Amino acid sequence: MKEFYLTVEQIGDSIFERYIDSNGRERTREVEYKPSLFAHCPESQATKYFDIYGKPCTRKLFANMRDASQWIKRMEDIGLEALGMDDFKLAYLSDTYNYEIKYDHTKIRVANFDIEVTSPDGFPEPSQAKHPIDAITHYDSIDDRFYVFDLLNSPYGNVEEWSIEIAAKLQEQGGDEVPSEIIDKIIYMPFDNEKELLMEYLNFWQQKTPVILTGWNVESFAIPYVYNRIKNIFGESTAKRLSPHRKTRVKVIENMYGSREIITLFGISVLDYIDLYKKFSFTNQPSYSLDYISEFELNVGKLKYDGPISKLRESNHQRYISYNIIAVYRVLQIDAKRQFINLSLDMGYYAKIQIQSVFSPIKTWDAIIFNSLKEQNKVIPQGRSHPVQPYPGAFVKEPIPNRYKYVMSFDLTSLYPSIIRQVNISPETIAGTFKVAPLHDYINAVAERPSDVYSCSPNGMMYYKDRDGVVPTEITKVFNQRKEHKGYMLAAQRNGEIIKEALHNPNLSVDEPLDVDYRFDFSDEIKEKIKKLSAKSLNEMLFRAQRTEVAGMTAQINRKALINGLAGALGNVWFRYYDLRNATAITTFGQMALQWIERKVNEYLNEVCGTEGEAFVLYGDTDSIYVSADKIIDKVGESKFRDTNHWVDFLDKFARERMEPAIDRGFREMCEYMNNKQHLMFMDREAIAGPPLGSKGIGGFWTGKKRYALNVWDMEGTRYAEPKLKIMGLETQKSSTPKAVQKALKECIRRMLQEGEESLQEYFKEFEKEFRQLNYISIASVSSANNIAKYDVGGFPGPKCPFHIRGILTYNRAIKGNIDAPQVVEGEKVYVLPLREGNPFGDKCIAWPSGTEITDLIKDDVLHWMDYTVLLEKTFIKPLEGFTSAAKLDYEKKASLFDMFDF
DNA sequence: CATTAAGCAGTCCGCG
DNA sequence: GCGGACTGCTTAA
Ligand SMILES: Nc1ncnc2c1ncn2[C@H]1C[C@H](O)[C@@H](COP(=O)(O)OP(=O)(O)OP(=O)(O)O)O1
Ligand SMILES: [Ca+2]
Ligand SMILES: [Ca+2]
Ligand SMILES: [Ca+2]
Ligand SMILES: [Ca+2]
Ligand SMILES: [Ca+2]
Repeated sequence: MKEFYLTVEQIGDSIFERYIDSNGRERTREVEYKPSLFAHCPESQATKYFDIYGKPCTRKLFANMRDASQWIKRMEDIGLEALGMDDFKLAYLSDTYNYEIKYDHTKIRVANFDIEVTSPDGFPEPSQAKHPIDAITHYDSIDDRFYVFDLLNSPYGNVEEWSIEIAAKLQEQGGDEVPSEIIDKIIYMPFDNEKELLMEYLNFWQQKTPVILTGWNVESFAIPYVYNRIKNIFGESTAKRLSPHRKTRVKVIENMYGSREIITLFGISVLDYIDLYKKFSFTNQPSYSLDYISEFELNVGKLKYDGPISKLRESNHQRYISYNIIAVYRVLQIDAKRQFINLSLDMGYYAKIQIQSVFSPIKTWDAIIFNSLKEQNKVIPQGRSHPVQPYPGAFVKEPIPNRYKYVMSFDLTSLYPSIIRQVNISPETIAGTFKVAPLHDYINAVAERPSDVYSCSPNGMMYYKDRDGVVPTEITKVFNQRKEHKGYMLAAQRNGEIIKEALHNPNLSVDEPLDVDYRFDFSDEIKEKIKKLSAKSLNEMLFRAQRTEVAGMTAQINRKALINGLAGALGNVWFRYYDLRNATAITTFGQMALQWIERKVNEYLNEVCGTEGEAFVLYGDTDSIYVSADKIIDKVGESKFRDTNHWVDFLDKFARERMEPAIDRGFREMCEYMNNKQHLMFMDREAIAGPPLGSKGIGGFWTGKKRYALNVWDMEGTRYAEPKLKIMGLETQKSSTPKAVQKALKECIRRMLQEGEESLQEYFKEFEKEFRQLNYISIASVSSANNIAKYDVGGFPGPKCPFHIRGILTYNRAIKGNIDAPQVVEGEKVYVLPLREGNPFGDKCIAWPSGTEITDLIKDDVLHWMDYTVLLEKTFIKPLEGFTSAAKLDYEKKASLFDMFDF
């Protein structure tokens, strides 16, 4: 097999590399790497090395990495560019692996771990590590085993061995319900003292050294706790055995009233699953406890136990260990679904970077571009200092706030990457400039054609049409990958709906799910077999379809994120290829494209409808247009349609057969106008929206820019079994909105869009009547808590103190002196509740860590003093008032002359 | 070592 | 009791 790296580090003049050899064996080597850098040289000097602008360079081979670094400094002092890859480990990987890396994940040791630490005096701080580590569960991906290290004797209590037999039993039978499928994979190791536990764990670690180290919150808790605990007991050099190169770096962060740290373990790639989830999941959660996320991702219930965690080991050691194990497993379950470790490996090896560098789009792209240029013997430019400078982005149309009955939307494929490719935007493809006209002059096709020779953006930039650019070349590769995966995702989505339709008529039989690949649209023969399946088999197939969709989503959305990341990197001062000419060439072109096509669509629809000057495009944001289809439906007459699906089919056909060709013609004209390299402005129909035929539903509404709701029947070619609400920007979509309020507002919208005003009024009446009965957590608002210290004046709110920070301060005073109340952590999220006048907390609100029950001591007082009136008005009524006024509806029956009668 | 546009909640201040 | 300037937070893209 071809060799591939596992980890790489620079330590002084040495590169330390862990890798898999040609026999599939894990190896380590230390290399005194001899890096090269480059300097511009005279034309008369024959060379094979050229910078990206074709200027000749001479190669400077250094005896060591420090010499190369020192030379960079001297060149800066002289005032001359020092070219080439200055991150030497990237150059080393590029030199060592001068081919496309084919890696074998089965050879890569992925470790998932979590530790338990009993602490009778508040949160056990990793930087202090003053309490015994009393449990470790460490899952090894190569062994496929959960290694459980259990401390039986501690200053905080002596306990009996954990029982695997009780652990397997149902919770309803006194057990812990450790999943049956991992019972046989547990290797249990009890210890009589902590020193022996930790010594054995370190020995184990040497035998099975993680390459990828993950788990929930490992970077901020488990890793620094284990490191510091071992340091305190055995000394720092023993602790450094956690690094296969025995080198660590301690990063101390000061927070005025916190002081925590992160430990870099050289030779290990730490990918904290919380960080992976935050980067790759495209959610924004009100809480990041493993309980909350596991519930969200897997629909599994919270791991329940009685009493505080500080007392769980002593009272119920059995459950304590079981919950440690299950916690480790739940991360594995989330990854089985989301596949973020797979993604990280794919991306890391594609770029030839340290795997943990997938968190940095700048590092990732720098490496991809360096490798691409190196293949052509080209030399990359030196990174330079740039002052931060704001620049213009996308265009967003101001919508007329209103209900909108029939809507069809259209969207440009992968806009910013497509602009890059169409225009040919790259650092080395810049051909010059032209004199800009006002943007509206381009939009309206009245400005002089910018160039008949070069490819242009309305920001004034010109690019070569007959040269390949490294940015377009490499962005195209990732786009094409993205496209493949999105295809699989959409196919799985369509397949899911086929199964959902068949679930309306399940067969009474004993059968099995069909062996199919959900990444491809089901054949007619598969569809025939599906219509004969049992509910059990259909539901299993739907689970598999949805899981395929999720896998596809992870793969496509994050490749989309990477390529969009390149467009944005051009506007980040730390990017080697920072250039606002290129960054704004993209965004300005996008503004033109959107407004150009708005014009073209208005012109076209007026033409086919026999009218003039009517506004069909009601809204647009960045690369999308929303077209009012009322006149289209009216042109034929609503009476002509047999059911909802009939008009949906009609509009689908209309968009594909009539509008899309007109849109394509419009964009081809724009491409000729800008004299672009390749036409890539592909705008396809996205949503078809409207009320159910015959209903009093309003179909859709806009309240303003980035704020709308649509009742959707078909999305990007997926014909839904049941209409789906597309709500953007409204409070239902915000993690700050109380959970039950999101729910109630969504039903309010559903009723508006599908059923009408009277249905809405009936629901509002009910929710207002029952509001006071909802669980307090379900009606609490949520906020991130930043700069708490800034507004903290002796436990009281300083000037301009934000509402949620005021709540936190109220909480801190309420829990003062109590050494077992959960402290609010800077930067993390809190639940927030308003408090009635004259409450014992002495302020208008309280806040506490999100995803948690408020501590028992003050829970009673919170519940008693909760301001339900304020809460309802602010979180529910006020947003709903916004939706209904825009939609020209009332959520409450208004008074009228009819009130004089008895109905 | 490392994208912009834009809406809403809230504080402060002004307001016989 | 609101509106304008301003900060903070969180979306859409
Ligand atoms: N998360 C983001 N970060 C940076 N730029 C973004 C982001 N989302 C969107 N943009 C910019 C770049 C996109 O090309 C443009 C249009 O957004 P959008 O339509 O969501 O995706 P897209 O056009 O890139 O892909 P798709 O093919 O899925 O439509 O807005
Ligand atoms: Ca725990
Ligand atoms: Ca798009
Ligand atoms: Ca059937
Ligand atoms: Ca879009
Ligand atoms: Ca599309």
